[PDB]
Amino acid sequence: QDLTVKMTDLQTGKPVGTIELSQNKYGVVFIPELADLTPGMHGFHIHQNGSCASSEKDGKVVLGGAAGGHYDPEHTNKHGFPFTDDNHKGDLPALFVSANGLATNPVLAPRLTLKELKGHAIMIHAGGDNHSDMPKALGGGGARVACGVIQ
Amino acid sequence: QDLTVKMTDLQTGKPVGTIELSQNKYGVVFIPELADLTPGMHGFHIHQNGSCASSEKDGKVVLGGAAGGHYDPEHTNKHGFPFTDDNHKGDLPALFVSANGLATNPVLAPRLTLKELKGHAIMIHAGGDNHSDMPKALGGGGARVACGVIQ
Ligand SMILES: [Cu+2]
Ligand SMILES: [Cu+2]
Ligand SMILES: [Zn+2]
Ligand SMILES: [Zn+2]
Repeated sequence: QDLTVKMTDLQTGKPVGTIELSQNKYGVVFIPELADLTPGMHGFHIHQNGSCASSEKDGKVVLGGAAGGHYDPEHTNKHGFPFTDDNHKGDLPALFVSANGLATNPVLAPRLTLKELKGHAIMIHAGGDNHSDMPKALGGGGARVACGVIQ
Repeated sequence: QDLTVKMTDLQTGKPVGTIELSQNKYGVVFIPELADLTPGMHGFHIHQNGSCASSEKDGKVVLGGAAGGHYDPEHTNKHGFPFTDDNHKGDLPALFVSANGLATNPVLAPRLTLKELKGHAIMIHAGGDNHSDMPKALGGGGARVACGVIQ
């Protein structure tokens, strides 16, 4: 059981690579093979709706907005760590992008399973993720730069 | 059950911060609060001996050498991922250092427990960690830059 997800830059509309999802004894592993991203730590989460289309919010366009909020089947309404149960189950460890703009560092999500991810969108944000709604909500990820639908 | 470990730069001999270890349902969490480190991804592992003293290797001095190799109670003799069982149980996820030389991104080790860590050394390497003995052994961490004994 292994799946590959195509990731696309929402700003340019061009592909940036793929992410392989595999199931193992300790949870779901996300193995990235991305490029053309800004160096640093990027917010990385699974979102509710399976779509990367835009959305409208008070007159302004929201790239990746159709993806909705963070996957939260427990209805926790809080953003947190990948190893805490009182927050979005869609909260994954932050995504690392090297100096050359490449991301190849695999991350583990202990609270997730492969079967429940189908039909959900994988998001990559511009900012990082301190896994808290403070000082900024949703860990401070801000804008959504890359997105892909898990099918 | 929470422990704090003092980390010291092996080259300068000066402290660089602390790392808090806590036990949770999914494993051991390492919460770093370090500074004065080089930006980028650093190899991060638990070593066999509880010491950060130097060692001698074919006439050359080895900073942090007294720490021995990677914690490997299973005697796997292989270096790998934190979520694979056929490799050093001391293999942790790589440590991220921001542009300002600070490391505050918590990491999870699903295969570890707090009680077995006492008496072991926590190591931070100069290079990164691709979690494989190829192309470079021990994931390519190279020299040991920071070390601390878990007591
Ligand atoms: Cu998100
Ligand atoms: Cu090491
Ligand atoms: Zn969240
Ligand atoms: Zn190892």
